[PDB]
Amino acid sequence: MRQLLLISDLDNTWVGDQQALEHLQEYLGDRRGNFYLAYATGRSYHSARELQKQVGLMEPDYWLTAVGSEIYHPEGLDQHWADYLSEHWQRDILQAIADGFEALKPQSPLEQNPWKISYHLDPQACPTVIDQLTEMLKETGIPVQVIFSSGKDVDLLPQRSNKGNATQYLQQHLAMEPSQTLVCGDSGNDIGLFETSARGVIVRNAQPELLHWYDQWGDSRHYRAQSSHAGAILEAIAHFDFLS
Ligand SMILES: OC[C@H]1O[C@@](CO)(O[C@H]2O[C@H](CO)[C@@H](O)[C@H](O)[C@H]2O)[C@@H](O)[C@@H]1O
Ligand SMILES: [Mg+2]
Repeated sequence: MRQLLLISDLDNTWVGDQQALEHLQEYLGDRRGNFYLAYATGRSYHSARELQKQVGLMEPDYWLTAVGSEIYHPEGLDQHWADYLSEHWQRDILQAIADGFEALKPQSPLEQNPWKISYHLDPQACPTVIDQLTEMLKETGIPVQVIFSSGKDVDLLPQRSNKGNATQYLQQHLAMEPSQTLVCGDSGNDIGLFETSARGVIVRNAQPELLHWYDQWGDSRHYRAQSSHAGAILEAIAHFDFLS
């Protein structure tokens, strides 16, 4: 029932340029009831909440955490989403495979959750190993996704759990149309958002994976901002003429 569904990544997108963050929130703050805000981050809910205390993120309506593997309404975790991602998902098998790669190192236990298996790719390792990993995991019957961002972070998620599917779920939950949605990303863990038919903005300081993705799949609904960080969101909002 609001005119805009704003979905944005936190690190390097919304957060990063403190001044931009501040004038972005000052702008949105004056029409807060005109849009639903969702932070689609790769951080765990607890980690997202910490960042908010640190930089002062404005309170969102929903939290799409851990790359969309955990959605949080004010009331709490969306148990429907959790049960939806749980189907046909065998975390243990996938992890056994991933652990097998010498180039992959497990990320802290706190970066892990029932539907997210994260690793760090060795800086000296050849990235093509991630394609090797992807097909190896994909060839198990298990519906998996491999998210590779910033050249090091690797995330194994259910095939129906990236930020893009979380967003689509949210659009249906809110009865918000794709033309009313704006997704803001900066890295490879944001590609899912841009695979959505929602208007999107790629921040200037975007990661190579995303810039590369934009070169091959970038459509007219996708906008490459000149501004970096939160400034890109204002730029996009003005661009797609949202919140007229
Ligand atoms: O935005 C990149 C930046 O986010 C961090 C924050 O801790 O990592 C999050 O996003 C990664 C990619 O989605 C996940 O693999 C990771 O588990 C999650 O915490 C930084 O590590 C990263 O540089
Ligand atoms: Mg990102």
